[PDB]
Amino acid sequence: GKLPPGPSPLPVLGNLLQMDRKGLLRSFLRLREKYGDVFTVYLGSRPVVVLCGTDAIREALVDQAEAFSGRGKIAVVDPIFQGYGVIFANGERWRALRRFSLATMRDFGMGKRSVEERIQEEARCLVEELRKSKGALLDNTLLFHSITSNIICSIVFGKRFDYKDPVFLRLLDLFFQSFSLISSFSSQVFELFSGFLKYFPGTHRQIYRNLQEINTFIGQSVEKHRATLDPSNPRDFIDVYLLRMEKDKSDPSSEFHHQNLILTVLSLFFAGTETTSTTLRYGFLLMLKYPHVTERVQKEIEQVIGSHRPPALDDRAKMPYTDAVIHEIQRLGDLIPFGVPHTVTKDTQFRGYVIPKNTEVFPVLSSALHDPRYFETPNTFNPGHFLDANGALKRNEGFMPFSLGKRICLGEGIARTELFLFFTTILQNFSIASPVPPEDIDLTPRESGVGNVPPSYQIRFLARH
Ligand code: HEM
Ligand SMILES: OC[C@H]1O[C@H](O[C@H]2[C@H](O)[C@@H](O)[C@H](OCCCCCC3CCCCC3)O[C@@H]2CO)[C@H](O)[C@@H](O)[C@@H]1O
Ligand SMILES: OC[C@H]1O[C@@](CO)(O[C@H]2O[C@H](CO)[C@@H](O)[C@H](O)[C@H]2O)[C@@H](O)[C@@H]1O
Ligand SMILES: *C(=O)Cc1ccc(C(C)(C)C)cc1
Repeated sequence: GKLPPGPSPLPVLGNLLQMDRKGLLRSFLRLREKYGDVFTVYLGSRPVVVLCGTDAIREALVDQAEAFSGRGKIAVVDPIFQGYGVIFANGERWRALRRFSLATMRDFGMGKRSVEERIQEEARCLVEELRKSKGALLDNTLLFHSITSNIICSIVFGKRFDYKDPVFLRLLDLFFQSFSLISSFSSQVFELFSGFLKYFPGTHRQIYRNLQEINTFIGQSVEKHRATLDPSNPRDFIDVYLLRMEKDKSDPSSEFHHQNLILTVLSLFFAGTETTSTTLRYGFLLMLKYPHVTERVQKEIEQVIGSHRPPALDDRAKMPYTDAVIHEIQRLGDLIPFGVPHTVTKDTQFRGYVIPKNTEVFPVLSSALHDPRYFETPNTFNPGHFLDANGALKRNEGFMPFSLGKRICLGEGIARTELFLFFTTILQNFSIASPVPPEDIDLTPRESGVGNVPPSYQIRFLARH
């Protein structure tokens, strides 16, 4: 019962504790080189198994899906962490989230328009909004944040907001705008001894100002909903949930309920949506750099959709190249380098070694996204990574931006639809330009850490007509 090959732990300080993305990337390439695709690294009295590349990951997530279906444990004591962390600490709860979203999506087509439809509409308002700029230089960051969020809003709150609407413009900041944290060793030391640091450790100071403001909007939205709830005609996710806890009314569990709800929506709302908004953004940075490929995309749109018909989810199958560009964008955007960690639910043999129950495993997705065994030019934008001999779309075995297995992204589908419609629509209507020349656009992600996010950039949308 030996774990896989690995380096030597350093006691309670950290052999490699505190390294930065670049330093670790260097360390990671070495470890993988020293031990292979499956190695063990030791941290704070615990071993985490690291899976590298297409094969190792697939052997784990897919060939032994259940064994690896455990989600990384989260152990801390706080107020905020306790109440919420618990709600989703269990693996069963995660399943419950899926089980509800799929069934609800199936049985309750809520509001005279399907998902693909609400996205075709949002794109339509985007094209309407993009003209209101009249060819100026703006930052897609907020726009792309708006459109992708509106979708989650529609499906959950039963409506979409207008890009200028304050209730929306402000909610967008609550979730997506970054807050700088200012501290100094001096101040930190003072806080620790007399700081009541146990009370506002790290980021709590900031979150609570958003958390309270958010818990408010939801809380009051749930309320406006519950009062107009036609039990024969639900309108959105919230109604369909209200109808469920109408039995549990006359109990104080409602406070527990409402809280259950808030995170689910935020977790659903921000992590998926933010990732999608970033993917789009990154997508257009690429589009600027490689104008050649941007043209083909446009030319193809023209041969299948034309200049007037709004693009639909059915064109994706008749547009192999544009679909290939979107795969590449996801492969290179690579927003989740290490990927959410797993925990193996039982004593699991793996390539001969033995990973004990609850041994946290890291499926490094980036190592697959860039896996040389599966991509001709692993670090170069190349739509050919996904096109067969006859210019048709072949699947690449190493393409897993949404991870794999039982634990795959609950929004993988809804996301890819957003990506294709938003992309083809924008490009069917507008032409893109930037101050920077393509050959000087740097794609290198600003990498504060824990995720790839592209550098800021201006962009110009020109209506072809
Ligand atoms: C757009 C690009 C997106 C990417 C690259 C992405 C990626 C991922 C990854 C890597 C995971 C976890 C993988 C694992 O547990 O092994 C995940 C899980 C999840 N994602 Fe996303 N996601 C995206 C969009 C979205 C969207 C739009 C939503 C909307 C709700 C969403 C909601 C979720 C949820 C609910 C899970 C839970 C996984 C589980 O059930 O255990 N994601 N996603
Ligand atoms: O058995 C095959 C059937 O299922 C597919 O439709 C699924 C699709 O998988 C898909 O359209 C959807 O699954 C999505 C489940 C998770 C919800 C996605 C997001 C919705 C918004 C909030 C966040 C989650 O549910 C549909 C109905 O269950 C096929 O596309 C259908 O044509 C077919 O009837
Ligand atoms: O995330 C995997 C998921 O996407 C789908 C979409 O059909 O995979 C297929 O479709 C893609 C988009 O065009 C291609 O990569 C390819 O045609 C195919 O693998 C799902 O079937 C799958 O579960
Ligand atoms: C974008 O998808 C970032 C992201 C990935 C995964 C998650 C979960 C798995 C829900 C914590 C959040 C945000």
